Amino acid sequence: NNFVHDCVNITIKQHTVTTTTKG
Repeated sequence: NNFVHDCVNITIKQHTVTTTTKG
């Protein structure tokens, strides 16, 4: 949960940098 939570955001990282740039 704690570790994953890191992977999660770590994965969503691009997300935030996705919805904007290069859908």
